[PDB]
Amino acid sequence: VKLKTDFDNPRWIKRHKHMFDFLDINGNGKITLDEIVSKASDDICAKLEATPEQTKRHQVCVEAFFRGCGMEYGKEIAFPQFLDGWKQLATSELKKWARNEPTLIREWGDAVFDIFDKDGSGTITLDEWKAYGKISGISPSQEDCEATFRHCDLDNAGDLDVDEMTRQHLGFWYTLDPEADGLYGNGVP
Ligand SMILES: O=C1N2C(=N[C@@]1(Cc1ccc(O)cc1)OO)C(Cc1ccccc1)=Nc1c2ccc2cc(O)ccc12
Ligand SMILES: [Ca+2]
Repeated sequence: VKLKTDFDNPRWIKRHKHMFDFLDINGNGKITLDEIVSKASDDICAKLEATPEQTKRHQVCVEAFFRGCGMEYGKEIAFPQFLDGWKQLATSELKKWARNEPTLIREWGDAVFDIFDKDGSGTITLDEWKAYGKISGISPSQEDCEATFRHCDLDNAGDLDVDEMTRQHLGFWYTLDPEADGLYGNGVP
């Protein structure tokens, strides 16, 4: 699996432009870690009835991940600065990856999966992913939810493993792998 950066590639830039706009819900071109964390805890974790240890763990991983791309409490971030912090984040993540250090996306994924299956298999139902796709808004369609489960190497119960999603995410967000292309269907270019 690919480890080199492709930050100058217009396809990588467009992918995170889509996600920035998605985070810029009010359309003014600025986002804050304050909004992101609110979305994580007050909107996603509260709705899923996660435990305080689980909510704190999820919020800790979200804070770390977006501080990794230069966000911070009280700071308004516009897309050029977001994009430049994403080069730094992806470079950090590939370095930790190449040393078998837990990546920030690995740690966030563990925290998300721990909500749906509690502590155990670390696998999620489509019903459970559809729920996540709608709550987080990253994939509010019940149709797009279906295509990701068809794109991923699933297991024998028709359930998705955070091991699988983490591998797909390192391709989909960091290095632009074509078998990571399609991870979120046509819902994220
Ligand atoms: O990976 C996941 N993301 C997201 N929820 C995730 C969570 C997840 C699921 C399974 C895993 O194994 C690992 C993580 O579901 O995909 C949200 C949704 C979200 C944003 C803020 C606060 C709460 C939620 N935003 C982005 C993103 C990934 C890269 C981004 C790159 C960008 O420029 C921008 C956004 C994301
Ligand atoms: Ca905004």
